[PDB]
Amino acid sequence: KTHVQLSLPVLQVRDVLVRGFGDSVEEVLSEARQHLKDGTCGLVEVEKGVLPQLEQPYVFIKRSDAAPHGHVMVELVAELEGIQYGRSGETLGVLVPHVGEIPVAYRKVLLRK
Repeated sequence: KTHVQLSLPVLQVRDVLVRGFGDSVEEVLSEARQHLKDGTCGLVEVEKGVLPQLEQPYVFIKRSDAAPHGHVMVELVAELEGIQYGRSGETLGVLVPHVGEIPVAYRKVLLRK
């Protein structure tokens, strides 16, 4: 399937134990896609002071369209030193490894895979 319905646990930035996916744009996108498939991916909602507490490169989920079965259609965009690899809509948040942090909410997304 080109799209996959996922429910992403929303984590508080200060609870996050593994603050990024790796050390290159290509690696973080690779790793983010693998974690999304494996159900080991969390979402941090971006506000003032969140991104400096996480590790670059960042992986964003961005709205790709204006929402089947409650699932917002999203795609992945990476960012390193203020340059983004991908073009998409509004940020729903920044992806991180999920290693058992207690979420505050769930974000239903349809991921272009």
